[PDB]
Amino acid sequence: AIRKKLVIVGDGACGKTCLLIVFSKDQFPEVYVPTVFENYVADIEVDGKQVELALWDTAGQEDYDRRRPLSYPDTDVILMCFSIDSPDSLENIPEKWTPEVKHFCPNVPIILVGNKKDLRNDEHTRRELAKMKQEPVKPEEGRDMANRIGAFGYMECSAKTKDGVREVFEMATRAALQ
Ligand SMILES: Nc1nc2c(ncn2[C@@H]2O[C@H](COP(=O)(O)OP(=O)(O)O)[C@@H](O)[C@H]2O)c(=O)[nH]1
Ligand SMILES: [Mg+2]
Repeated sequence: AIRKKLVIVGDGACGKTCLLIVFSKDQFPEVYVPTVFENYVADIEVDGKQVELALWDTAGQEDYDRRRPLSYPDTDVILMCFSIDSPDSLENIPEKWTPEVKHFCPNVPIILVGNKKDLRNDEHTRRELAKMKQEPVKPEEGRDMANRIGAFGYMECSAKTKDGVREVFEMATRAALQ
């Protein structure tokens, strides 16, 4: 199999760890891990090729001991995430995550991922965002942001329902093979 390294980044609580666990284990977790600390390697076949895809989760800003610069070397593809219930997490894509990823991984393909797609139609989410004069992120906003940052693709998924989860990793694997 071809060896590729995937790193997942994005705002705290936008669903990165759960996306890795639901893809790797096919089960939404019941306990809390900030950062997957076991070794996840996925076997993925795309367009006839066997790929071993190492899944690197990341730490937020306060976990200095596992700071992201330690994890960026030799990355083959980036999953850059925001949550559909958080327009703030989307605004951090161009302001925070793209400058950081381009600093450490300037030539690596990016898949822009909108997580928690199940909350787009959730009334708690709708009413909480509406009290801020906000609304859940629309697909066209994700697509526009993909163009802005030069992402290889824009994908939406829900770790909670599994909708779109395998497809995110198949797209990331096809980008890593280029
Ligand atoms: N509704 C919903 N909640 C999710 C989803 N994925 C994760 N969460 C929840 O969002 C919170 C943060 O998830 P986590 O994966 O730890 O986020 P991280 O900080 O980006 O790693 C937790 O309470 C999860 O249970 C999803 O697809 N849908
Ligand atoms: Mg996490």
